Amino acid sequence: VMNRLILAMDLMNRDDALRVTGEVREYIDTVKIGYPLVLSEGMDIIAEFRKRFGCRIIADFKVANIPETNEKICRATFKAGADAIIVHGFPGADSVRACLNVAEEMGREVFLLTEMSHPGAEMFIQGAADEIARMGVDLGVKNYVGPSTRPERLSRLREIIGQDSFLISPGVGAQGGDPGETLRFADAIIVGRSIYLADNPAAAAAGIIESI
Amino acid sequence: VMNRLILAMDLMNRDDALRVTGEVREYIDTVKIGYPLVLSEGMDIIAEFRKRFGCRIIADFKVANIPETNEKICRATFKAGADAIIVHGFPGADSVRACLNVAEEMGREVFLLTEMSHPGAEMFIQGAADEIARMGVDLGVKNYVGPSTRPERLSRLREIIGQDSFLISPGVGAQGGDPGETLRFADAIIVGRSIYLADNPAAAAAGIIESI
Ligand SMILES: O=c1cnn([C@@H]2O[C@H](COP(=O)(O)O)[C@@H](O)[C@H]2O)c(=O)[nH]1
Ligand SMILES: O=c1cnn([C@@H]2O[C@H](COP(=O)(O)O)[C@@H](O)[C@H]2O)c(=O)[nH]1
Ligand SMILES: [Cl-]
Ligand SMILES: [Cl-]
Repeated sequence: VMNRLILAMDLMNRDDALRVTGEVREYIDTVKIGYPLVLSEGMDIIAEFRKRFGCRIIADFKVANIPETNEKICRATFKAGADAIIVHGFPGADSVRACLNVAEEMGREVFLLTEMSHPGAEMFIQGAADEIARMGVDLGVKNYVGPSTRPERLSRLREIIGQDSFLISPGVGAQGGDPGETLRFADAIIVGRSIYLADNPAAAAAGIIESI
Repeated sequence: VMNRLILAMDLMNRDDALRVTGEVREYIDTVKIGYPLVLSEGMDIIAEFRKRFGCRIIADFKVANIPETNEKICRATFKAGADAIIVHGFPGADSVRACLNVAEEMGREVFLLTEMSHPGAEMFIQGAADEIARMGVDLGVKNYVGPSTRPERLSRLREIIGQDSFLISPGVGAQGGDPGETLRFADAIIVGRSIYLADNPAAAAAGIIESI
């Protein structure tokens, strides 16, 4: 939310992750935490970040299992304090609905990943992306993830989900995406390495914000 | 959190509540919602505020029932999207523990109210307040509520809970409490009428912030 910039905190060491996140906190109030950090330091890192930085946490768990397993993963994730969870849409509607049901029970949110940003996404995901986005609309999904690396696809996704849906977008910086162009369609950009591997993370974040 | 100022949104009409909260959002990112608004507009107002303003929501429900009923109230409140719930400590440890158990299950927080700010608090609550605070410490409570109207009591409460516990304090402005003096002991101040009944809520909030 703050500055339309979400930090992707993929460092795998608690000390380095806490250092960088603290250094850029004045520029970002929303942190995306994924498996590189959680599998290395434990799920308790989510509540620690939430408390220490007063930031919202999106768990990038790319949930992609059968309904029953998806339900268990979402429950454990929200118990850990996550505000939202990112879920793949490719496994189908029943799998997404399972996540939505738990989010409803726990007062949390689901973000539906429709198209990925890397080269390999063109093989199978891109061809199903429009239909995955329409499925999200039909299921009542209001939060989506789309690719910074393909603004024409981000535009098409925005067209399907409408202006009221919230859209966040990774692939900015390291993967080649541009902050400003991405924000023509997405509500917020996700940035990882361009900030956390920088010699001065705060200066990198400030620079991105200034560019937009 | 933002500016150490929490808005107590006790207007009873959705339109007025949304107007004032939006007007002061640049100064406050945390809103306390209680029964005056919830009983008038419904529990869905919590998720609406959270989404529309991107603010944290503390549900001031003064939970004060037997354990079994407290569990049900906390579950419904967190399902509605609240980030935290304020609970009375006077009904005893089992009643507080029930709230803590649900907060743990749902990845949320409990704030323990130890002493109230109004005149009547001197009759029964004040005499039990130190023991209620010690009970909170023994139960692992890390968030507390104490009175702006009695800074000497707020100091005593801070002494019992320690410097690492988070303490918020209502009674600022309308009830007579002072922002700066209260912040000598509390981490954040709660302000309702001084802001929401002001001719210019944003100017009132800005003034409080400037005074501290
Ligand atoms: O299609 C997607 C979905 N998610 N992410 C994630 O967003 C972050 C982007 O990081 P980066 O800025 O370092 O490339 C990483 O956590 C990555 O797993 C992508 O990069 N692409
Ligand atoms: O001891 C307490 C506990 N809670 N509150 C609550 O905090 C808010 C303070 O509002 P005010 O600034 O308008 O007096 C109101 O919602 C009120 O119920 C108090 O005032 N005193
Ligand atoms: Cl990814
Ligand atoms: Cl009260």
